[PDB]
Amino acid sequence: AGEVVAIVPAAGSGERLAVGVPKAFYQLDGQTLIERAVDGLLDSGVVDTVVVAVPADRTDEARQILGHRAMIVAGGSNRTDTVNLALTVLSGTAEPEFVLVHDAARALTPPALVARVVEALRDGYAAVVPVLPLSDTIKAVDANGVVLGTPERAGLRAVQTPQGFTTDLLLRSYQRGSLDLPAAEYTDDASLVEHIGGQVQVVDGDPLAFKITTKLDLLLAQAIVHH
Amino acid sequence: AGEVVAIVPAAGSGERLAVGVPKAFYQLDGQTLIERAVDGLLDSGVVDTVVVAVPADRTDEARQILGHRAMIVAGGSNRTDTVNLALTVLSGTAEPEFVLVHDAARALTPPALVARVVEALRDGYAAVVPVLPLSDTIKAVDANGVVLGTPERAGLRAVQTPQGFTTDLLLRSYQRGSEYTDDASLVEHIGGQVQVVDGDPLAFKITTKLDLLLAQAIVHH
Ligand SMILES: Nc1ccn([C@@H]2O[C@H](COP(=O)(O)OP(=O)(O)OP(=O)(O)O)[C@@H](O)[C@H]2O)c(=O)n1
Ligand SMILES: Nc1ccn([C@@H]2O[C@H](COP(=O)(O)OP(=O)(O)OP(=O)(O)O)[C@@H](O)[C@H]2O)c(=O)n1
Ligand SMILES: [Mg+2]
Ligand SMILES: [Mg+2]
Repeated sequence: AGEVVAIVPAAGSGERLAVGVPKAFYQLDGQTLIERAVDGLLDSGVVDTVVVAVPADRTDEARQILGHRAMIVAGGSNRTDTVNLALTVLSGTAEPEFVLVHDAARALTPPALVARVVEALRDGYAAVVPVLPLSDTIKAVDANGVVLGTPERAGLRAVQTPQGFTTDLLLRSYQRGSLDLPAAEYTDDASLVEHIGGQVQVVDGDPLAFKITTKLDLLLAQAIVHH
Repeated sequence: AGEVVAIVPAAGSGERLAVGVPKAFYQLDGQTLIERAVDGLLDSGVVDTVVVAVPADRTDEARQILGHRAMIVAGGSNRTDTVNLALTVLSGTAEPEFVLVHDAARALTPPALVARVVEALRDGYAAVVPVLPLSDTIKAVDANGVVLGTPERAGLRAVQTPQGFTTDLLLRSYQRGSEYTDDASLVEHIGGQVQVVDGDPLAFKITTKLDLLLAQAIVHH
């Protein structure tokens, strides 16, 4: 009731980064990505509690790293499962008014970004997403590699995290709101809210909140923090 | 007739990079971006000629930098005008079978990427575009910041250069062409069929200081 709780999905293994360790636990200039992501949230001064979802076998390590500044839970076999499992913790009697979902991969997210997202929830917006103008040309491509069209670019945005929701809205969306289809039902949380007719609002993202995915992303991160 | 000619738009001033010099002529670890771009094309071993379009007042400088490994032309006031002006050079009697258009900004493009694009033109594809998966989800947004919808990201790609075309197809497209962002767009406008090949993360466009930093990091070791 005024209170902001942040869910941090960090239960992925980071296939495309290929760094011997599951991505979130990769060390970058001393601090692991999970630690950086968590610090990023707390330093906004507007996050009351962090729930971090990590791989089942890394429960202890996470606790050692983060100490008292985040609750630990085991993640699932895809991002949706993980956010679902984390949502369990935020149930009944004493549920917070607001939830943030924040990718651990976006480990250089400025606290200023978190602040803006929360500011928008406090203004009455049920769902909030940080966004950036498009940098490359985007083409819709079918399954053969054939271009189906070049989407008109002005009404398009690249979306980031943390995404903010009123808890009850996010909860509905994940629960049965997943009628849908079999497994991994999306990396993007606002999608689920849209599936059930929720209205998602947009705020300025930040280039620093990019998702560390490939070695090339890692290099930019190293460059950003070593300076 | 078998031959590949590459057009390199480099006539932009690079507003968003703000480096005192027009972007293409920015030095990165000794070599300018235009030189890097050009070398990237030649080293593929499958580009026969390079046409570089630079700002009208940098014609000489370009020539000094590049020497004998690229023809120089003045560019126009936007990217389309520039590609249009460059296309003039590739006209009648002895036109090449294939054209590549390659942003000078994408200065770390691996020669392997160029080779793949050309390989696809040699396989019979009229138009070819190198692509990457998207990191961020794309959403449609109204003028107030209200999300209107989220297209299926798996049916969406981020497009790079060099883009390859059969010359006659590209020529029609520009000479029919209603900025325009992207060369394949024009081919699509007139119903041409664009094929896709794997891009490469190294072929990113240097746009902002943040892009520059990654580039510096990539070339320094
Ligand atoms: N089953 C999963 C899969 C992903 N994530 C988290 O969601 C964020 C975004 O996912 P992504 O960047 O794809 O990370 P990975 O899934 O680990 O990477 P990859 O897809 O390359 O394996 C990451 O912090 C990741 O750890 C998660 O909590 N549980
Ligand atoms: N009138 C123009 C505009 C752009 N370009 C070229 O098109 C490529 C992509 O354009 P962009 O990345 O936008 O470069 P600039 O337009 O120079 O940068 P900015 O938009 O930041 O000014 C660049 O190699 C640029 O030099 C060009 O040849 N002629
Ligand atoms: Mg994943
Ligand atoms: Mg431009």
